[PDB]
Amino acid sequence: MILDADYITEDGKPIIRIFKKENGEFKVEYDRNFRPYIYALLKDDSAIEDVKKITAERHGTTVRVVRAEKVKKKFLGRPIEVWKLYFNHPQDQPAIRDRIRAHPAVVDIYEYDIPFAKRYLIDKGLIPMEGDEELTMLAFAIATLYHEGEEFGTGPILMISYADGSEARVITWKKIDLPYVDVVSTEKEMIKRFLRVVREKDPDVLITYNGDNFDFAYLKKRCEELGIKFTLGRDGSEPKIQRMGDRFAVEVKGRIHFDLYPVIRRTINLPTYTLEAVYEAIFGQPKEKVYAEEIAQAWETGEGLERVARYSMEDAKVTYELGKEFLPMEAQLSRLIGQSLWDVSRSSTGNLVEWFLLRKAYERNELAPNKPDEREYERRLRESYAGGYVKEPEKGLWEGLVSLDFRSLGPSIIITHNVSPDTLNREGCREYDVAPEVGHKFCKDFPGFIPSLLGDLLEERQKVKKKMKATIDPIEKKLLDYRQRLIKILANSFYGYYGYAKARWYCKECAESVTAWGRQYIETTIREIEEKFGFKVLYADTDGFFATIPGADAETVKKKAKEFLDYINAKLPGLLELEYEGFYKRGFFVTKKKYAVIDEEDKITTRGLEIVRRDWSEIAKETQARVLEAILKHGDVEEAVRIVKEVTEKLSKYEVPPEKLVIYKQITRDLKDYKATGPHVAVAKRLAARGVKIRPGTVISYIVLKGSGRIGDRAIPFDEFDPTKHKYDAEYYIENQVLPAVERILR
DNA sequence: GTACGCAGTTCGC
Repeated sequence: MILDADYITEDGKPIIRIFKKENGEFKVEYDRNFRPYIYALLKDDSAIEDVKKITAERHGTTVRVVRAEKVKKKFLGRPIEVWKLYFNHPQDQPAIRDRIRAHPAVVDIYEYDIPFAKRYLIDKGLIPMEGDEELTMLAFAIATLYHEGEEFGTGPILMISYADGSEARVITWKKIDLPYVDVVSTEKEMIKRFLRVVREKDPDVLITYNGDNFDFAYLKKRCEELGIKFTLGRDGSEPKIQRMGDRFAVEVKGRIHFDLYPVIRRTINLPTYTLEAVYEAIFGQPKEKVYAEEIAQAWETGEGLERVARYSMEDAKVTYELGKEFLPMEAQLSRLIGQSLWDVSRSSTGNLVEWFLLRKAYERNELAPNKPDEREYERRLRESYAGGYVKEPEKGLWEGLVSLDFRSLGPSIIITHNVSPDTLNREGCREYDVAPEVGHKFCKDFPGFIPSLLGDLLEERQKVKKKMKATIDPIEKKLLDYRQRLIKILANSFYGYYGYAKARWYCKECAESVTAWGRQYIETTIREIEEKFGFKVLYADTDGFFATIPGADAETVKKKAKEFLDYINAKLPGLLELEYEGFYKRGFFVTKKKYAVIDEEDKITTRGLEIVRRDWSEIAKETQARVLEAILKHGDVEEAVRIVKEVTEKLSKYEVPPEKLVIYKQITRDLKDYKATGPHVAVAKRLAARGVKIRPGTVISYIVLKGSGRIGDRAIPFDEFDPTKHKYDAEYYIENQVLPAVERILR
C-alpha cells in the first residue's frame, strides 16, 4: 500500500521515493527514470530546434530542455498536436517555462503547474492507500506558556503528551506524581524523550489537532532555539514546514502527519472547532477545558499542575480516538482522488476534483486546459447563472406527507444529455440535446470527457453498494459505505465545478444547462403529480419536493405516490429517476429553506431553522427546538408559550448560564476588506490588537453585554467575559434572540 | 476554495 511519495536529488537528478507499507513492514521504492515535463503548442514543427535551445540559469546552472517529443492528444475532444518538453529537474521547470511561452513560435504551454510527486502518481497509475494494511497511529499534543503575539517558539513547552491504542502518557520537567506522568529533568530532555518514544513506536501516522499551525511548528521552533535535532522522519529527517497561503502545513517524511483540524472543518459542520466541541460532537460525553489563564497560574503557584497534566493526557487520547475514526474515511477519499492522504486531508473540494480530473485526463489522453489568467479568473468570478427551483411553500402545518427526490440530479443530467465543454455546440453531429431556456446544444454522438467520467463514477458506486450488501465484516461494510458516499459527494459536486472560477474545465454554458434542465425536470414532475394524480405539492427545493393529497388517509397517500413513481420514471429520459424519500406524519414549512418534518417514529428532522445555525445562541436554539418539539409532536401551543415565558424570566433574572449566550460567527475575509462593521467584526479587531491570530475562517465567539446602542459597541470575546465584572445584555437575547426564533414557528 | 437560492440580523444615513 502506497502511503506517500516525494523526490530527493541524487547527482542533480530527481529520484522519486515511494513510501510503502507491505506485510506490516515499511518499505521505500525508488524510481530514477521519471522526469518533469510541460506541453507546448508550436506554430511550426520546425521551431522545435529553436525551442530546445531556449536555456535558463537557475542556481547558477544553465538549465535546458533535455528531451522534445511530439505527441497527439485531445483538447476538449479535438485531436491536438503538442510537443512534450522534458526537463532534467523539477526545480528548473518554473524558471524556463515562462521563457518557453515567450517564444513567438509557442502559442501556449500546458500542464506546467502540477507538482512532481503528484505528476508521478498520475502518470504511473499509482493509487495511494490501496491495499490490506493496518496503519499504526500515534497522537500527540503539547502544553506551552506561549502568549498571543509572543513571536513563535519563544515560550517554553511545559508538557508533551502522546497516546496510541496501548497507552496515554505525559512527559514534563515538572514534578507531578500521576502514574501516567514521566518527569524528566529539563525541557530539552522532555523533547528528546518524546523523539525516542516516536522512534521506538515507529508509527505510520502521527495524529495532531491543529498541529500544522501550532504543535508541530512550535516543536520545530523550540528545537531550533534549544539546539535539538528534531528527527522524526523515517529517513532520519526533521519535519518540514510548508506554506498554504493563510495556513502552514507540517510533513513528516516516511509517515503521514494526519492533522485532524482541516478534516473536521471540511467534513462536519460545527458551531466552533475546538477539540472539546469536536469531542462532544462525535463522541457523547464532553471534555473538561483547561484555559491558558490557568496554565500560567498553575506553573507560577505550582499547584493544580495535576489538572493540566490530566488535560494534556485527555487531549492526546481524544485526538488518537478521533483519528482512528476519521482516518479510514480519509483513506477512502485518497483512493478515490488518487493522491496522498497527507494532501487529500488538507485540500478543498475544488482541489480534490482537479486532481481527480487530471488523473482521468491522463488516462484518456485529454490534454488539460490551463487554470485561468487574472482577467479570465475575474471574468468568471463576475459571471453567474440561474440555479435551482425553490417553490414558495404552503406555509403552515400539514398532515400526511410524502417526500420524493431525484437520484443525483446533476450527474444524471450531465450523463443523460452529454453536458460537457467538449460537446457544447460541437459541429457535424447526428444527434443533439438542447438545454431548455438557455438553448445550449450538446453533441450526443460521442461521450464527453466529464459525462464519461461521471458514468464510471456512478457505475463504481453501484458496484460498491452491491459489495456492501453482500459482505459480512462490519468494518468492511463501513469502509465500503465511506467509499460509495464519497463517490456520491464527488459526482454531485461536478455540476458546480462547471461554474467554479478556478476550474480547468470551466463551462458556464454547461453549468447553465444543468440547472436549466433540473429546473425543467422538477417543475414537470410537480405539475404531473398535481395534474394526473390530484396531489398538492407543499414544499419544493431543486431536486425534490414534499407532496400530499388533502384529506386522503395516510396509506392511500403512500400508495398513490408509488403509482406516480412508476408513471413519471417511464417517461423520464436516461438516468433521471425519482425515488421515495419517506412518509412523515406532520410537517411545518415555516418559509423557503426553513422547515421541519416529523417521521412516524417521532424523531423530528430539522432544516434551515435557527436550531441548526451557529450564529444563533444556544438559548435561542434550545427554546426553538423545545417549542418546535411541542407543536410538531405534542401539538401543544400552550406549553410552547410557557417555554418562551419561562426562558425570558431566567434571562431577565440573569439565571441562564452565560455559555448559553455566546454567538459563533465566522470571519470570512481580511478584516480590512469589510465595508460594514458588525458585532463579530468589532470583536475581531480587538483580538487583532491583542496579537490573536485573525484569518479568514476564524470563528468568533462573543457575548453581548448590557447597555444601549450598537450591538458591536457592547460585544466582547467570550474569553474576556467575567460575571464578577461583566453584566450580559439579557434584554438583547430576549428581544433579538429567543423571541424572533419562536415567533416564526407560532406565526 | 463545487454552484446558486434564500432567510434574517446589524448598521449606516
